[PDB]
Amino acid sequence: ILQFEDIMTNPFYRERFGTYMERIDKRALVGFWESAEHLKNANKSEIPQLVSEMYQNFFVESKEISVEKSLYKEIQQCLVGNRGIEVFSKIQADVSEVLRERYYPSFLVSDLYEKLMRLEHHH
Repeated sequence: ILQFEDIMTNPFYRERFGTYMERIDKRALVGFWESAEHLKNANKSEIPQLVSEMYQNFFVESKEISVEKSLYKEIQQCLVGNRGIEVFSKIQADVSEVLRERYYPSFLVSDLYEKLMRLEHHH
């Protein structure tokens, strides 16, 4: 049994979990997680463009990432440079808890995961 952290940190495993989440139109939770992980690792030169793209991908084009008004106001401040990017790491932790508690256990009993374990028989 792959641990939740093992699925999220291997990019191939995480993409297959994205495929599983696309079946209920919730791939954006996995996409947001990976964009937030990239943001916190990125060269500081990249942050303005990556924050703009984050808002486009996960708050404009998708409304799957549901946040309390206080967090959304912190994002609205971050768009115009009046806050840092830590709000995206907070929302990442909230998304991670949803994925781990609500979706990961059902992913483990999917066709997609059964195939993954045949592909990765070294486990």
